[PDB]
Amino acid sequence: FVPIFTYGELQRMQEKERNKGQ
Repeated sequence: FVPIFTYGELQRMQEKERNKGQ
């Protein structure tokens, strides 16, 4: 992965968006 703003943070954001969506 590219650590764009630290990949972990992007993954967290994604995961939270999924948490809201699902």
